[PDB]
Amino acid sequence: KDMEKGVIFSDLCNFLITQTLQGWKVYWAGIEFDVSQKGMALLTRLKAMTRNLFPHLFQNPNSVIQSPIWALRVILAAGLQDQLLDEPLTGALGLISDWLLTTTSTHFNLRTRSVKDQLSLRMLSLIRSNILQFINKLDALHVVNYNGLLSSIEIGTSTHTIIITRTNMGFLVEVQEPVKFSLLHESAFKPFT
Amino acid sequence: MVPPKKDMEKGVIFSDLCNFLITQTLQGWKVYWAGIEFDVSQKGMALLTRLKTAMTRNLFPHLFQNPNSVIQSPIWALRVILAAGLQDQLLDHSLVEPLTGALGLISDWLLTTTSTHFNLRTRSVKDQLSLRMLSLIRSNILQFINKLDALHVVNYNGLLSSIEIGTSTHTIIITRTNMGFLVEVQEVKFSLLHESAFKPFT
Repeated sequence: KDMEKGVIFSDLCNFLITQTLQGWKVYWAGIEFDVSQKGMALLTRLKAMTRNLFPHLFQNPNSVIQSPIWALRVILAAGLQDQLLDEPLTGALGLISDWLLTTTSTHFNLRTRSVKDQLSLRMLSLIRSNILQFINKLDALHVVNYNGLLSSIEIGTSTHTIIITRTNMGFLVEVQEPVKFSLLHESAFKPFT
Repeated sequence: MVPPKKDMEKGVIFSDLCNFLITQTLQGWKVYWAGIEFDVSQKGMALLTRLKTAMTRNLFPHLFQNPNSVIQSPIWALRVILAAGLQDQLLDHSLVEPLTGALGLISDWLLTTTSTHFNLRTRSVKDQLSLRMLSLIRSNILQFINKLDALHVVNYNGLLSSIEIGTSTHTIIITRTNMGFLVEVQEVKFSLLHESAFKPFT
């Protein structure tokens, strides 16, 4: 029983990052993601008419470009928030989501035992299948000339709003109530589609 | 003050590779190893136990007409298949890699014991477990499962229907049948893994 809990905790409460020749490989919840390093370049450069579509990002002194890793973390947090829309485990999902969203630590700490007692393979399996579903929901999106309703997903915590938008440059990701944003290349999700 | 990033990573990789986590479900078992989930059916043992006392009985007399063969669980079959995939991997590399020692030890553990935790106390090998290594392992296991999936069911004109992996110490044979994969180990033990376990990876 200690065994299962520890195995699950190792996978769910650590967000591993390793540098590769292409960018980074990330490992979380037993899923690998390859994150390309191309990104900050284009975004910071245009700070390609996508610019005009997002003036609040590219023409705003109070916007902050984040790394592609940040973009992935935000997306995973969003997937979790998306499962959250569905009770004692609800708080665990909440805490892990919060940790992914708002911190940059690679290891989830507080509150160790509380959350840990709820961890199981069944729960991790649900988390993984829901994450893959959310990814395919992102993949379902259409790149569209204008803003449009059909090219983005929005999830809204009590303390944050996450917008993920599919563009010609890949997945533009933004977090608001100031604004933080980044870009995740579509390649990161290619293995799951 | 707190374990460096590399030490947390090594711990996580150790936990994924050295725990074979087995849980009961309504359909059989769900196994978790190397960050990979497998749904294993508990069924099929009756068939085997009957045959052991057709074309199948004579096709595998060492299993079915041998009072000294021993039927194992499907979990054992999966363990043997994973062990075999690791041997397959380690044969493509050279001893000069930490990955070789690890693949070997993990494979021996999965293949020859039933324990669900592998007490790896060679600091040497543990200190070289990495996300790169685990990634290579996962890649190769899925590649191996795809080689198994592309086997034809044993047939009249000898279309490739099995894979054999030989160690200094064991011989592992995995054969495609109408009932899924018949797995055997000789130095005889055998079982059957229903093919649904591999369906998600096709």
